[PDB]
Amino acid sequence: ALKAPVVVLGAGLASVSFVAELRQAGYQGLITVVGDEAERPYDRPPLSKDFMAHGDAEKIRLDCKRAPEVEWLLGVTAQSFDPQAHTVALSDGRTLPYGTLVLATGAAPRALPTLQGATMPVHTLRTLEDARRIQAGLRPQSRLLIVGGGVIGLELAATARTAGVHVSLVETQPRLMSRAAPATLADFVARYHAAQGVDLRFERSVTGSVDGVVLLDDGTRIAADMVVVGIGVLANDALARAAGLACDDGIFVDAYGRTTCPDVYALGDVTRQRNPLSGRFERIETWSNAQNQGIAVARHLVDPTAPGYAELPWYWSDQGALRIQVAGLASGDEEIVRGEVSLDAPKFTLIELQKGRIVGATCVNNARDFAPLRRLLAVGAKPDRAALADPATDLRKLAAA
Ligand SMILES: Cc1cc2nc3c(=O)[nH]c(=O)nc-3n(C[C@H](O)[C@H](O)[C@H](O)COP(=O)(O)OP(=O)(O)OC[C@H]3O[C@@H](n4cnc5c(N)ncnc54)[C@H](O)[C@@H]3O)c2cc1C
Ligand SMILES: NC(=O)c1ccc[n+]([C@@H]2O[C@H](COP(=O)([O-])OP(=O)(O)OC[C@H]3O[C@@H](n4cnc5c(N)ncnc54)[C@H](O)[C@@H]3O)[C@@H](O)[C@H]2O)c1
Repeated sequence: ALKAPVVVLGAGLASVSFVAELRQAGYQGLITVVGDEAERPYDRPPLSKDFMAHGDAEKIRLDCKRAPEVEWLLGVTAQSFDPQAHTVALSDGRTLPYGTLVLATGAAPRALPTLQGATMPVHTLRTLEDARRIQAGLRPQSRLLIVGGGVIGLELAATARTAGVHVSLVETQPRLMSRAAPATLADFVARYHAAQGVDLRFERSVTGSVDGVVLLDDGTRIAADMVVVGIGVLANDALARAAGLACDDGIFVDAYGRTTCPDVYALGDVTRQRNPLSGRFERIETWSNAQNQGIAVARHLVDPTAPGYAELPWYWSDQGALRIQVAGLASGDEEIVRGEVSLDAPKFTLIELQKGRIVGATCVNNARDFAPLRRLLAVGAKPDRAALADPATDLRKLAAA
């Protein structure tokens, strides 16, 4: 069960949500949190959004009030832990004893080889320090080159374009958001950005850089005042790999957050868990998972009677005039399109069914519909289809079932 003292490695959203719940759930023993970043815990979503505008870090901190009597060692790096001795080695020479150790060390932005040394600025966007460096070089008319058509990339493009900056983007795949988005949505998102002035380069990839210019695998090149790489992340599982835990670019855990090493748990971006919708193990790297999974695992540690994590995946993405929300899977048997798909009236909903069962949904500028659809997906609803394609009230249909 829950052996004290509790030691959490990492101080991001997963860590803060987990420790807050431990307390709320009634745990009153010792709790210590080790954060390598010398920063008061903050949320990352704003780093590519509003923060890029106001640059106010006090407007994006996380609320640790729900987590009383917790000692946060910020600026300190957990160098390793001994699972037999039940201790953690810190970078300041200290050692922390633990009864129950949690690894919520998240992940880190994948680096871009070829751009090794490329004279001009080259950043990744993961931290507040990153956010700050990039924000600086976002001077108007300047030229920004984004490598990666993922969510960080398109969110920065919108913010870069929204500030008089010029934007160019390179993607290796034939479409954007290849990772977790319906193709229907990607074609549109691509259409939207191109329309906002973004130079999209598909099936292209950066091969190098020679004096403030970038080389592409298409024999061509592109000039840029600053390059921001957004090509995915890698789990910060180095410590678990060394302590012999089971992992492969992410730590494997069950619905209780258990790793293959006794008394050691893991949550957040740093883990590969089961997707209840695809029945496959994968790394769910979303804000909702970071928070929801932390609480779930904390809730069960304090009370074994409580169920394991079961929340279904979903996430949002703010890209300029596009308020996107994607839940469940990106495809299935068929997809129903509620509303019209136009660059002028950007407002619509996509529903992904598998053999009649809703397995995913996408809401563009339509938050009213998201909540009910998540409810219907939550129960694998098998609603009409015709009533599902025409102006019916989902809140209601959801209410019916
Ligand atoms: C710019 C940006 C925008 C985003 N926007 C969205 C969005 O719109 N919607 C959405 O759903 N999600 C979004 N996300 C994703 C969301 O931020 C992540 O899902 C969430 O932060 C994952 O939390 P985490 O607790 O697992 O780990 P993280 O936040 O990575 O934190 C782990 C922490 O542990 C530290 N650490 C690692 N190793 C050690 C060690 N050995 N010792 C001590 N400390 C260590 C790390 O440095 C880090 O500070 C965004 C992310 C970024 C970066
Ligand atoms: N709105 C959101 O949900 C959101 C926003 C920002 C960041 N995040 C989180 O940030 C982390 C990483 O985000 P991300 O956007 O960098 O990654 P990602 O995996 O979402 O997207 C990376 C994109 O880069 C492309 N790519 C890969 N290698 C490339 C190369 N060499 N050149 C050009 N393109 C290449 C991929 O095909 C993919 O479309 C994840 O944990 C993610 O969930 C989420």
